[PDB]
Amino acid sequence: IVGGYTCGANTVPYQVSLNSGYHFCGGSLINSQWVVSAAHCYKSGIQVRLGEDNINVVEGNEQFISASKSIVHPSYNSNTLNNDIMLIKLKSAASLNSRVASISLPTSCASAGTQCLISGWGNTKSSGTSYPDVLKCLKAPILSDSSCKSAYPGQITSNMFCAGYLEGGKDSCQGDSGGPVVCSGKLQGIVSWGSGCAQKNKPGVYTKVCNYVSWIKQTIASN
Ligand SMILES: NC(=[NH2+])c1ccc2nc(C(=O)c3nc4ccc(C(N)=[NH2+])cc4[nH]3)[nH]c2c1
Ligand SMILES: [Ca+2]
Ligand SMILES: [Cl-]
Ligand SMILES: [Zn+2]
Ligand SMILES: [Zn+2]
Ligand SMILES: [Zn+2]
Repeated sequence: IVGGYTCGANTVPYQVSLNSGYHFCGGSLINSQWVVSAAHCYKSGIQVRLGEDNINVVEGNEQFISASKSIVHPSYNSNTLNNDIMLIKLKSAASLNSRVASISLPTSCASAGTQCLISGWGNTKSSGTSYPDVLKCLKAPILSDSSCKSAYPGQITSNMFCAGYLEGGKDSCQGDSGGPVVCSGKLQGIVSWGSGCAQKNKPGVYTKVCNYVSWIKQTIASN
């Protein structure tokens, strides 16, 4: 997250860190046995770490649980990143408390202008590399689909939306991938892609979760 702030320990209790020996992607807890992340974060051998703040220090509120199964969206296209969403089932149910909580799926899609909260442990430098150990946050508004499409001609589909600032300076970045974009108490997006990080007129592009609620509900009930 570039141009954001330190969230505060466990202030985003639904945020997860996907670890395969190191943190490589974020995710959101949707109920005690399932996590939603991005399909471009798919790997075999994932351990889900809940209640994290500093990912290099065990502070006492963590739960490390291995995944029993991963399900990449049937229509995920790795070249265009269309349908960039995947579900991860935990081997054991997580224990929900104040530090570990699930986030609600949306009942409708959010409007351009709505302010959201994006969080993650990804790179914090636009022109540089600095990976933080504690969770960073960023408040950003959903942009109109026209500014999103004019920034990425022929690359945005109906399953994606842009959020951020066209002036540059604030954005999610590599490492934040698969993590949450929460607007009005609902999970509306998943960190997917963008051009570099925090560049002017290159906002971040997010998976539009409201288009996948039936697929999510149907898949978790059958797995
Ligand atoms: N397991 C891997 N090998 C892997 C996982 C995630 C990755 N993610 C990128 C990436 O290259 C990448 N993820 C991004 C997310 C947001 C933005 C943004 N500017 N908003 C830019 C991004 N670039 N490479 C990745 C490789
Ligand atoms: Ca920790
Ligand atoms: Cl640790
Ligand atoms: Zn990359
Ligand atoms: Zn990524
Ligand atoms: Zn990139």
